[PDB]
Amino acid sequence: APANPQNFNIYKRIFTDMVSSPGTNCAEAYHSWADLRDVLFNLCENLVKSSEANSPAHEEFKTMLLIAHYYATRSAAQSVKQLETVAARLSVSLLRHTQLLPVDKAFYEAGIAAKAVGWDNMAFIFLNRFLDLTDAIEEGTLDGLDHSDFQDTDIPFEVPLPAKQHVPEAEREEVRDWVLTVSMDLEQVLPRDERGAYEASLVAASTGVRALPCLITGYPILRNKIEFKRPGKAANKDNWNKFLMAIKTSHSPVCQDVLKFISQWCGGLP
Ligand SMILES: [Cl-]
Repeated sequence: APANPQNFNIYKRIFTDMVSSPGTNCAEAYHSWADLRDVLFNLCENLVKSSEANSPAHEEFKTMLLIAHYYATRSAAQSVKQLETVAARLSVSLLRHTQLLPVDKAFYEAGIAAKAVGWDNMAFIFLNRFLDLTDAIEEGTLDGLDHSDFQDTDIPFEVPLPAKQHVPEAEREEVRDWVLTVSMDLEQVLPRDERGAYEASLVAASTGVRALPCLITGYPILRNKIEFKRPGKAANKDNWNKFLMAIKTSHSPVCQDVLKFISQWCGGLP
């Protein structure tokens, strides 16, 4: 029994528990995500001071912080109608972090959000993958999966297989019905951007330059980059403006909280 003076184990465990907890894909979950975000920020604030910065534990906690920020910003976006697409893109981008998230949950959420904003190709691909992952959970192996759908993406293929199914059976079976019906026709490929890469992918498989992920949607910044004082922190000016406009028109406290955090974390508005 050794001591953990910096509490790495505690914070990692609460991150893990939180992202596998139920009922977290709604606006009402904002404060639980923001809280996780905030404690992780404070932790990273202490790592740099304590000079254990840039050890793989510091960097993995930075990644966990980024993930908690995506989730909190997602709940904020779910609070007002005019940010629906933002919320949807956040669950799409979270698919790249499924080495750290229950992967069935992640694909379920990406697929449902995509479907609700009318992105039916992505909805079909993500929800089919979700069904395959629920079966693989039941079977106990991942060797049944076909990774052809995501072969030139930053979506990881080797991921932890969850021991339990995150999504209740009724929701699984509604997804199963819909996927079966749609399967009877749509083009089932993920959309590509001007790079010839999957639009949500930070790595352009073609070129090989890693794009920065937008702080608002998670998507690769391809144009109109605006940079924050902290290095490596950028947003697409159009996403930025969309979020600021939603604050201007709605006075959303959870969106203003998101804005406050981005300013504190990246060192002032860009
Ligand atoms: Cl520790």
